[PDB]
Amino acid sequence: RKIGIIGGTFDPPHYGHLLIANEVYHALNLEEVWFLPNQIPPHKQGRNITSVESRLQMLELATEAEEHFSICLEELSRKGPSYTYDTMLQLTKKYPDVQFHFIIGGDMVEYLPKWYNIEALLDLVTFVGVARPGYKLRTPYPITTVEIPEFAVSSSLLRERYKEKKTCKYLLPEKVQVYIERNGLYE
Amino acid sequence: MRKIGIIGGTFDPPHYGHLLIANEVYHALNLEEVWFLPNQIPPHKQGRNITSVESRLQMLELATEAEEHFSICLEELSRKGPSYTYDTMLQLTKKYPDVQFHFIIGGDMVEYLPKWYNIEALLDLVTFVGVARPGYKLRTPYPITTVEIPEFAVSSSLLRERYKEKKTCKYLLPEKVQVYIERNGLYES
Repeated sequence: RKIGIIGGTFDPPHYGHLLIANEVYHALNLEEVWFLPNQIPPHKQGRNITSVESRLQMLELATEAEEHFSICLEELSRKGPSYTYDTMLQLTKKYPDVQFHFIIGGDMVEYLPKWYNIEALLDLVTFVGVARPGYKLRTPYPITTVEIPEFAVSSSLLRERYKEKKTCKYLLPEKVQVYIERNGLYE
Repeated sequence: MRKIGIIGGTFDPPHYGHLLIANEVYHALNLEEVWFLPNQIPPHKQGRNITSVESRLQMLELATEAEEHFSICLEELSRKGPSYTYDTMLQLTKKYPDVQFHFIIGGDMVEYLPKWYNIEALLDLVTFVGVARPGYKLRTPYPITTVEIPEFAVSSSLLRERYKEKKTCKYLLPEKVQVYIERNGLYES
């Protein structure tokens, strides 16, 4: 019934993603959270980038130990560039029984008005914003706030670190780390 | 064996913030090892319903046993009365006269530093290390080394508050530490 949705390139997946998923899953009492991998946008595309194959494997190794965490390949499967609205439009139909909670960073709530079909989107899913404790998102949109201790880690940051041969311990699952060294990613 | 880091705290309970900081400062300043220094229970708190020192100690043990370069320094838990950082470092200074201690403190706490007992004298015994978020560096007249570490706002107080209210703490501290907290019923009532 109540399913959370976390989008991203998950290149690579990390503890920040798991923490956010877990906090929201409990704070709002969802039955499960789906990680919705986004395809690497055209302007970032090029060789030397991670294959979809690898990202999905890291994501599975990252969500392996959690039965209430799943991977929703719906956006990555469909043709190419999908506005968030379209993806959610297609999911609502395939699962009319589910009330999706789209999870985003509080930093993003400031740009929702620039999101494609944002108006209609709000009719398809319930937005959940993430904010540091002691803060609430004040916005004209009906958005749900969930306070979560800040963990300044991102896929971008991790790729940069693996390039500088810098330590990434405690930043992401050890399974993902092994996989990264084994296949020499971001090297 | 010159460069040794030190991280003080209640470790009630220890959590990933401790581990991340210890790891980051370790590689950053190329330390020989990092010692976690459990604080002694405040005398005005003796008798309340606070976690036993031994429990804090076993959890810290559980949190650091898979790490070669991490260890526990019991200096402060050797004296029953009130504990002051100056005396502890003075004592450690004598037991290990060849070691160059790097006291690691949070970016926030940097402001309270002038209010530390015998701070002037302590500054001669240790090289302070402030953890800062990338970009925003700390500003103090005191000579302290800066180390940028990705923020992870987790504290023992937070974890204590959460367990009492029976709120989730997943990914905020080691599973072996959580197992121990469960099996022994810490943080309840």
